[PDB]
Amino acid sequence: ASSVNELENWSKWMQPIPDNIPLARISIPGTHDSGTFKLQNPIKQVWGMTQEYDFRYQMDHGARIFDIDGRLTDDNTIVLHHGPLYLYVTLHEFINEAKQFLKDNPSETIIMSLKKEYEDMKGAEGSFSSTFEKNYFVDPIFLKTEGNIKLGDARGKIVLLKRYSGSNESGGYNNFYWPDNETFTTTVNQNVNVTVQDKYKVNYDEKVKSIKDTMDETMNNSEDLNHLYINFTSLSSGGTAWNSPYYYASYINPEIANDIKQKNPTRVGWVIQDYINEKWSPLLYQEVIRANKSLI
Amino acid sequence: ASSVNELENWSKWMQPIPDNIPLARISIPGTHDSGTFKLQNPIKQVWGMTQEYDFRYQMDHGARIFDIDGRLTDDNTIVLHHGPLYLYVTLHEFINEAKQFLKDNPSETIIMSLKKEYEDMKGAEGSFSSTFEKNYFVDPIFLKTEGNIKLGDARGKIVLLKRYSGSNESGGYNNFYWPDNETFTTTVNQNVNVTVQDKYKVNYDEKVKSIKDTMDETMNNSEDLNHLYINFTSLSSGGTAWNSPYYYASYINPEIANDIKQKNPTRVGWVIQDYINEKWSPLLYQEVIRANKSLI
Ligand SMILES: [Ca+2]
Ligand SMILES: [Ca+2]
Ligand SMILES: [Ca+2]
Ligand SMILES: [Ca+2]
Repeated sequence: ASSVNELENWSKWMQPIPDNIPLARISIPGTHDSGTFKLQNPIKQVWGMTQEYDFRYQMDHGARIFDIDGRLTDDNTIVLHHGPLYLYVTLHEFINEAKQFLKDNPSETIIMSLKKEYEDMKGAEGSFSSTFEKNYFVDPIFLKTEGNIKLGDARGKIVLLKRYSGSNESGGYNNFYWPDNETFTTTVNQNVNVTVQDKYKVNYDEKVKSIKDTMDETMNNSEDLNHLYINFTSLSSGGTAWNSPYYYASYINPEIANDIKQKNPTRVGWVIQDYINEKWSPLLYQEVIRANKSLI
Repeated sequence: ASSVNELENWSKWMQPIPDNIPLARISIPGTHDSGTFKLQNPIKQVWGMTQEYDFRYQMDHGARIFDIDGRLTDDNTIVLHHGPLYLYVTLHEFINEAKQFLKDNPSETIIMSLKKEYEDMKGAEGSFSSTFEKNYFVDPIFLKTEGNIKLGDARGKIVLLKRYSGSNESGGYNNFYWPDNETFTTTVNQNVNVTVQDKYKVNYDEKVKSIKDTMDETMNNSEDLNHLYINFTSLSSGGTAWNSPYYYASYINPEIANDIKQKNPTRVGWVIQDYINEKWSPLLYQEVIRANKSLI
């Protein structure tokens, strides 16, 4: 079954996309700081909450990229954090949720970005990477091949986007440089390069221009099949005020979504957003999925 | 039996290397001040601890060279010291650990340096050298032959690297001069030369560059079967923490490990490191063993 109306099933939108196309080329909705949805204290919320619904909701709304920040415990486990804040979620919980979704929707893949967010607990004998790789990554749900990863190889599996140093097991997208608060271009592996727009902590107007600038580059470069474009629409908190990630997203999400809706581009990139919800109308993740109609 | 995968064991990694290869040609992880793992006092650890796990752990993580420093006691026994610090370990204990490992893994060899670390306890009978050679070295676990020692003669035995004066018994590698805090080249016996890099007490940048320079040379001189390369990654203590052996090691170990990973050399030498452990993230000892692929 390969038809344009199939992009409309948000829990199965990758089904009609040809198996031979690189993940890089697909336009894919992502969630920024995916595991922050359990946070309750409004002071903790205004500073570090980026999502209000759990992993399965994010996935059934079309998100296929997950921004997972981890801290290594004294127990050979990894739990999720946002800066110093313990989220109330462990890495194993994320992986179980992803496995359950992939079992229900085996046409899909889940891309998991994994970053060391906070310093290791004092009793930990292993490194963040040996501990992840020995205790979690060994599961056959994780794709262990590399190059310019294709959709066909990814279906039914989790594809790692490594953001931690010292990996010793092949698989997914290699760790690459990653300067703070910039738009940058580098190499991922022999077959892949990457441009990332990740200017968190600029003012609203610079943010919106940066999102659009990088989106223009990816539209104008729609046939560059081994070039990843990762575009974060999320902006960090001004704290106590009218400048929370929530407040920014309530304007940024529908603005970028309308731009896409109106331009009807053939490629928009991996667009990683705060607050996936059905609240603000032109829906960003929907418009992003719809930019794949030229691949069917 | 006979493939490069057998380098992954690492209780048995010497097994696939041909017997007629001189030990000098093999790339071999060693541990610096091997006996210091029992130290508990924080002041003492800061100044004098270089390892945190026992001898068998070291061997089971691939170390085959051991830096033993001893002191002759009241009872004509040799106990291990780090300068004035009594460690809580004797020569007999190291030798018995080595025997058990070699019984369990008879394809391997253990190379042991012995040095006089502190003056004899005044109550003691002869000299350090005469007590060692008469009470310990006479055991047939110690190889008594010399020249450019081959792996085939070394298997199932201890190969001594003599760092004491006054030797009266043949076997292993002769004492040779050894200028302080320098990298230098000399002769060991009629059949072997040595380059040693042992700049303890130099700034971090000069240390990292000295390590690489010596390693660059050894990887360029891969067919030089006549020539031993001993490269110490260890740096001495500043009063610490923040300039501990542990502190320096946390950065040096993974940095050199990654340098080797990236360069894929066919020879890197006898690499003697602080803190053999699983704490930091690409593993120095593993990357040195892996550099033996060309020999198989
Ligand atoms: Ca984060
Ligand atoms: Ca390209
Ligand atoms: Ca010593
Ligand atoms: Ca030579």
